[PDB]
Amino acid sequence: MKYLPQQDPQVFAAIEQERKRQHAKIELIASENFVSRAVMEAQGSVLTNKYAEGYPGRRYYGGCEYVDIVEELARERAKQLFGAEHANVQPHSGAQANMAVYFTVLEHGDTVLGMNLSHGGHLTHGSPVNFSGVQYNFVAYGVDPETHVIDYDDVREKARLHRPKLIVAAAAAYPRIIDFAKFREIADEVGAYLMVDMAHIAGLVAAGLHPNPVPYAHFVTTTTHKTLRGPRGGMILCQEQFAKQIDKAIFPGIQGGPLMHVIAAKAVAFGEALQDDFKAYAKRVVDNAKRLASALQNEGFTLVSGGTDNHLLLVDLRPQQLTGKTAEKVLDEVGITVNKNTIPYDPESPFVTSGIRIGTAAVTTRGFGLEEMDEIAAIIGLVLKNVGSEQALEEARQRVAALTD
Amino acid sequence: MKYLPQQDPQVFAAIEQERKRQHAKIELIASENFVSRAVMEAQGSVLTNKYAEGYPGRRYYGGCEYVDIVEELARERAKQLFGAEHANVQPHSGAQANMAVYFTVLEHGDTVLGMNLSHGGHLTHGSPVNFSGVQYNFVAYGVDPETHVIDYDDVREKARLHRPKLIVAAAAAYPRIIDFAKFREIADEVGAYLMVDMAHIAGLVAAGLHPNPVPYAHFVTTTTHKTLRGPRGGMILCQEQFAKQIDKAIFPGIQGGPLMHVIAAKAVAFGEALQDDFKAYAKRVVDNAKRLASALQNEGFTLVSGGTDNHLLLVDLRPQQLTGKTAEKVLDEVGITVNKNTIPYDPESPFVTSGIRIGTAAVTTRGFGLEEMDEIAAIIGLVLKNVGSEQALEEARQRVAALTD
Repeated sequence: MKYLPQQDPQVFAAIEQERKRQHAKIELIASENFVSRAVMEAQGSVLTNKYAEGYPGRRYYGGCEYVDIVEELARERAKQLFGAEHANVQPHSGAQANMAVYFTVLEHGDTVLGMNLSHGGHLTHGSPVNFSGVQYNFVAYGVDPETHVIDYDDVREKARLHRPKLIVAAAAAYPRIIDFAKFREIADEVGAYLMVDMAHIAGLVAAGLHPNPVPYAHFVTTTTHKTLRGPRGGMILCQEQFAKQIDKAIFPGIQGGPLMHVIAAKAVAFGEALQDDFKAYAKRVVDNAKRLASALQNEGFTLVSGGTDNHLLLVDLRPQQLTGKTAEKVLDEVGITVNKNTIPYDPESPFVTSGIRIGTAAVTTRGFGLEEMDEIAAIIGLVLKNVGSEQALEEARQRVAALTD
Repeated sequence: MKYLPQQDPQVFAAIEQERKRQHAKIELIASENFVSRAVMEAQGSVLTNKYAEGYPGRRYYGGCEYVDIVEELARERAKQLFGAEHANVQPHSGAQANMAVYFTVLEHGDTVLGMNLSHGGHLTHGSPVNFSGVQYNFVAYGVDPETHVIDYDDVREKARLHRPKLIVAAAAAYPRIIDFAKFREIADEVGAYLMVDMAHIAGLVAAGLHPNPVPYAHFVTTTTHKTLRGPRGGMILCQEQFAKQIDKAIFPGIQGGPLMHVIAAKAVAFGEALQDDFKAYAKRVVDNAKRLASALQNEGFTLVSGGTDNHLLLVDLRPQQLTGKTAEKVLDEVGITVNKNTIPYDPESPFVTSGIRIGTAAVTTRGFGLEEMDEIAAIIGLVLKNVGSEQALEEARQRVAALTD
């Protein structure tokens, strides 16, 4: 940076603290990643100056010739990446991507079937304090109490009983592969649309390490900033038959002017994802998650679903008689960033929880491999089995420092 | 830029075209501006990597210590700038800022009173193809057919007849000062909340050149990217009594993770607005708008409301027997960027229009003064009075080139 240090000492100092923090800590928040310097440069571009309501070649402002190229690059790369017939790269976020799909196919008060929020579902999948649960009538399907795998017979019964206009598949905290074929089969039985929110697993889908929801879902939503390793924002994929309606839902429906600089960064991120090395990266994410899962089990930890098929895992802390909140706090003390997370059939409230959610996307980006996973698990073991020992926590603190250089 | 040119030739080339376009053209889109290099650097920062759901000191992720400082700097500077008791700097856009306020005080189907969209009102103020008009029952007040000034007796009658739960004041294309005192007086008579959407005039409010809606409105919404000259995004101001409800409406209500890098840029933009030179800048914007208005009248053009009190003006093209669409297209040919815009009581559809909307914020930022305004008006005169003459258009093209260097 050059001009920010001179113009705003306060803001520059705070950003510099954040930059250094991102390097010093072991980042295990499952939804986080590190973007390339190219993605950031695109976001820091003059494209923020341009009003571009509408779509490429069909704008409501003049002078959009070059931002049109940028948006088309984003749309076409996404389509190549996911095999979709249409992309909308304007959603400001995952929330807005989901909001737009709901706005497209649902009327106020329509019934929607989504994943139980305490079993893995996201806030935008029917939380009573979120627009989704306030605007629409959300019912929920659950996971099996033993296996923690989605109970597809429950999905089917809930759909047949409540007759939703829309079924939502996908999760903020589900460690196993989702069967989109079964979701579509159930959707077809009850005459419901199928929406897949692939936000968490999008990078893995692109690399072919998770089944692609595109051929099965009427609508696929995602964030660009999780496993996809792009800028903060949203995206909608769908077939040509919904293309016009989806575009209208985003604008003039729920948004105004798109963030053209962020869309530029989306294009960059998609360009990177199309490369061979991103496929290798994404495999390492999954391999690292499996390794970390195995190594945590070796430490004596119980994992939700008994392991993982993807980038993320959940530790059931009940055997150690710890809350997710306690675990989160103490790991923060040694430089390991996790978040407390509800486990399926959690006896605790979502503000306390019996678990922690861990992901490998961020650490894999910085170059962590299987050996690092073994060590991360060993540190977590040392910390959580010795919460009252300041010497154990200091040892953990030093071992975290050794890993991050 | 360094890494984007190597990583993505296609995206870099398109951005570079846009950068050069922004310099070459005379930018008169009323909602546009040019941000500082400091604002852009903040947006191009590593802060995009951080999930920060919730608010400073009350986050739902660990490691937010430094993004908390950034957000607080943004909130406190905004409060200093506008004299507000509370700020929410998380809205992704003006659309989302408005959406959150509607979500706070209204139920589905509630009556809202807003400015007639063909008289100056924005899409988010009750368009039937926008969430606002679909989710809520919007009624409209108008401007006087002669003066084009808001008819406050009409605002009062519409409020008394339809009994709205909320009154919205402010506009996307209104060239005169809005009387927020009268809006509040009417709001109090019918027991309605008052929302002011100051998006367009926010920079002028901050510099003291337009009356401040804050002391009069329960809620003030704005974009950060118009006269305020900040990054693309939204903001909500309100009194302490609505602070908690407004924060809840943004999250977990209508959004998810905030754009911390954009919030950093918002703080930078507010820092700049607090400086003496921004006040001088904003006065030049208004002075330039008055000068341009006067010079256009000198060319023989009729202006909506007979002039301007702010940054923007509207040309009624009916005397020249031109549509806004025709005027927009031909000015595009010579390098002058305007947008077609409905005039009050327009005989044409919003896709054709009888007017063009012009603003001075962008050209004032690049250093244009009164003499430049005289020349811009003279060029517009040459073009619109000689639409069929390619030699007149070539002369105009050269004169535009002379202005932009």
